[PDB]
Amino acid sequence: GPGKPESILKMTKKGKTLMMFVTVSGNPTEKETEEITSLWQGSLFNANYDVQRFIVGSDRAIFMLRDGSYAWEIKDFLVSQDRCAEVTLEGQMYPGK
Repeated sequence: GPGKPESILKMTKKGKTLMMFVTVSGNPTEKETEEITSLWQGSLFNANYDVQRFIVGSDRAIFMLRDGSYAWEIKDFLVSQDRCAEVTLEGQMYPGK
């Protein structure tokens, strides 16, 4: 919600491609993976954002964000929906962990 790191996206700006690796563990298998990957990255493209989102493993998902203006709202959805496990942003020292 309000604790989304606005600092990094507005300070970097110019549409910096930030890849985000998400660990997801409501299901300690690929079930949360599948749930999240298909529903989210399906809607991640359905809401026409310019991103690449991947099935990267059992209890591992990604949303590779590009426009520099939408990732941490998505982060809020994650931990409201994947049960709530782990978000890892790309870059050095994220002030919103």
